[PDB]
Amino acid sequence: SGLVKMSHPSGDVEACMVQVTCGSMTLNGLWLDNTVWCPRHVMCPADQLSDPNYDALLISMTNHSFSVQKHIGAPANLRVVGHAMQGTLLKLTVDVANPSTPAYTFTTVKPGAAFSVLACYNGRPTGTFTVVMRPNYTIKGSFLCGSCGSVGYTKEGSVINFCYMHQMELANGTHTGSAFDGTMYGAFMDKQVHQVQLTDKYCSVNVVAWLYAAILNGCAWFVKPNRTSVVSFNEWALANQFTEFVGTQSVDMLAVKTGVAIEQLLYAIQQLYTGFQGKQILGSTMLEDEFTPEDVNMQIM
Amino acid sequence: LVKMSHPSGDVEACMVQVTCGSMTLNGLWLDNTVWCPRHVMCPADQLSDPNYDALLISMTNHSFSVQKHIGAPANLRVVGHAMQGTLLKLTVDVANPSTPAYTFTTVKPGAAFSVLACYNGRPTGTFTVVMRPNYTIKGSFLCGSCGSVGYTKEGSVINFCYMHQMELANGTHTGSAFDGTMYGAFMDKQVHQVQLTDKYCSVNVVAWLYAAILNGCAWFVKPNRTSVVSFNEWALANQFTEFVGTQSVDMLAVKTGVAIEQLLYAIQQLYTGFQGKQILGSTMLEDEFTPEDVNMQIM
Ligand SMILES: CC(C)(C)[C@H](NC(=O)C(F)(F)F)C(=O)N1C[C@H]2[C@@H]([C@H]1C(=O)N[C@H](C=N)C[C@@H]1CCNC1=O)C2(C)C
Repeated sequence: SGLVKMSHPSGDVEACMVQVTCGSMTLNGLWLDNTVWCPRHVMCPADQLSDPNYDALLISMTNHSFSVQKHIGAPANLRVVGHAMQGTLLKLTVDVANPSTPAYTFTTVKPGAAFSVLACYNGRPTGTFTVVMRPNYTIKGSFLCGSCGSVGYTKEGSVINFCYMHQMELANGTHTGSAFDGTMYGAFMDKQVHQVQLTDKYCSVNVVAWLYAAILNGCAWFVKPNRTSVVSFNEWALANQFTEFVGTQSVDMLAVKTGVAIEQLLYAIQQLYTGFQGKQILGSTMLEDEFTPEDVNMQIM
Repeated sequence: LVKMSHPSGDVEACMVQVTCGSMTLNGLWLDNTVWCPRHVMCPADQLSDPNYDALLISMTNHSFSVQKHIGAPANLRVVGHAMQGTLLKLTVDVANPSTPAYTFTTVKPGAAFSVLACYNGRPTGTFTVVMRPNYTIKGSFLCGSCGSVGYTKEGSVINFCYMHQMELANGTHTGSAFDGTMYGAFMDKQVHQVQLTDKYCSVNVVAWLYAAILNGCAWFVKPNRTSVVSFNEWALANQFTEFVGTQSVDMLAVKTGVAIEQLLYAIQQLYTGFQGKQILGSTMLEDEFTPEDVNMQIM
């Protein structure tokens, strides 16, 4: 069917991973120029992790409280000379700028958008994969203990956009983290207390993209003349666990290429949601919302 | 359970662009050798059935050009060309300073490897595939992707196992092992070629059922068992591969209590239909996760 889960080559980001340690707590960090980023629950002792006091934990610290090492590529003479708190992240200043710092930005990711994740353990990259920010502001990653501070990113021209630093696993196999302004996706708390997510929805625009990808690979039995307006679809969606459909130029390109209108697919989504009646789309019997329109454009062209 | 692949920095440092006349594609730069698919020598017109022996003869001392775009750029000087099955070994006068420790393996069907997709010698994407029972992969490759490289990483050693060569009649792909021989014996020539029928990788379906049981979804576990011998006889007539168990599958059986043979019987049932229910959110047998996947990701 042509659609694999593709990630950005991780070499750029691999060169920026470090191990942050704070006493005997240790996790992963991002070394960009003279700054190391890592989640702030590294100051916390396991005992006090159930209801900690980060401002208290912070004034407790000085530069000497933190140690940063680099285990990958050229070794790791790193002296912390500054430290600040920023939302749920620590902002350490180190005395050596990273020579491997890529061109980069900090931007928050919206639901339905896809990014690449570099899973790291003790400052060592181990695996990469790709996730879609869910409507309930979680991601379904593969994160084992020691993975906090793993980094999520997308790439533009030469510009890496860092968008996600791992922090937590909720009661399902479900993860959340921070943007690089310190805020947490979905407003979860970096405290080991029971926290429930909101119910998830389908990303409508991605389901439309996948449907276009089927029409592009000669699977179009679900296409009829009938149409549902966008405004009509978004009303129906509020009551059916579906996100507002918001069009883009990527979607529009697929509409022109296949010659099938958005409104035709919004209608089909409404019929396929009640069940495929035992037929198959691209090898599947359920709606798929993990491929963005940009992905279909890249892979199917 | 996510489709997860090896971080690619090491392999990115070995990708280069090989150029021959008016043809260009990717190559791999190890020590003093650049590997790449031999049809770089074939003019676009004459791919229909080429004479690779003649083409290598017609090569001169500057018929090949190799550029490194990633990292510190460089023009590498070719100082010798050899063929080996469906690959060229070009010798260059500079050794890749970023050559990692590597080996040249050949994936058996069912095995998963990481792919680094390149265009014009620049990496653009990485994904993971399982070598299919019919020796194709379901990749995402466009034109210019030839010479893209598949690998696994045992410890700190990179196991190079695939160099990409062609797209078959469906959206399916195949390429060379690094001994120059093409998975599935497809030919590097532009002709219609028949792939054999695919099959489910029995041991991966077994792995996936274990990942279900590990995650609470154990409804399909009845006390009935089918023996490996029995199942294998059944597989020959139900599009399944011969089951060959491993120490990795045994880990899943020990940390679970369910025997390999119970799940072999379950597969004979689930093949007929899920009877309404679902396993890990699915209504079909999943066979793209290996026992090592389930071990690593549900430790
Ligand atoms: C798809 C096409 C009809 C063009 C053809 N297929 C068959 O000829 C078949 F029918 F035999 F398979 C085919 O792939 N090629 C024709 C010619 C080389 C190869 C080729 O251009 N390969 C590129 C990788 N080296 C990548 C391709 C580009 C499209 N997507 C890919 O992955 C050789 C087989 C020697």
